[PDB]
Amino acid sequence: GMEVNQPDIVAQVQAAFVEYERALVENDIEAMNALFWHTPETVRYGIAEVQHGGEAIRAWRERCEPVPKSRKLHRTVVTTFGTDFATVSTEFTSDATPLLGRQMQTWARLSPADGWKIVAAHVSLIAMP
Amino acid sequence: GMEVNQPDIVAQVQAAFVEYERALVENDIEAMNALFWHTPETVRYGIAEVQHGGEAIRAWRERCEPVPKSRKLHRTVVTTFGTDFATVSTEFTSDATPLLGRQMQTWARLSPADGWKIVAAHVSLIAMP
Repeated sequence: GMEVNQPDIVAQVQAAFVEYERALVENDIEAMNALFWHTPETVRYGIAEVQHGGEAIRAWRERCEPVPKSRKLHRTVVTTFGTDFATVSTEFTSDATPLLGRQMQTWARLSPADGWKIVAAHVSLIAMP
Repeated sequence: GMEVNQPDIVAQVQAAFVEYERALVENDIEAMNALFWHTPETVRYGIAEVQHGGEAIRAWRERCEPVPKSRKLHRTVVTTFGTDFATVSTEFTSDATPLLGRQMQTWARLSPADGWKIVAAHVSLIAMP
């Protein structure tokens, strides 16, 4: 069904999410690719770019500038729906910009074997409200 | 059960989504509130603002500037997982700004009686390609 924030499920998603953040910080491309859905339907809206399909996304990871090592997360919200779906929303700052970063990822577990993956993500920077 | 893009489910979410767009364009606040999850867990990252919880989001709708009437969507991707979860990602332009808009919404059907709702949304503007 759709129990909201079942504790086991919140814990799985937190684990997967913080593993993605490690991959991000270390620019561990293989680890990022393992956790991001890789199909033509995948969409990623990034800070300065738009990517439709896993192939575009992967090609972009190979050439893009890495996240700043000073990246710091703020006000992370992990919300899960039943056992297989979730959203993780966080803000972020770093020394590389005065702007406020926002990141929202939709996570799904499309089969037990596949485990948790990001099926869509949107990242933006805005002036500190 | 998370089959991707079951046609009945894609059709349902497209209908709910285009109704939300009508509500946006007409600034029909009641209709928008009907389709947006209203709990403390709800998150919205807007063009110039960050809102945590249904109450902040509703209070913002009452005072914010409405979407430009000339708003036009581009490259809308509706992706459904099983019968109860979806993402809708679109770009948008208008005469009010030279910037390209991106909007990603996570949708869930939390119960049959509740129907489809936006449980998380992220909207941003960036320079055109």
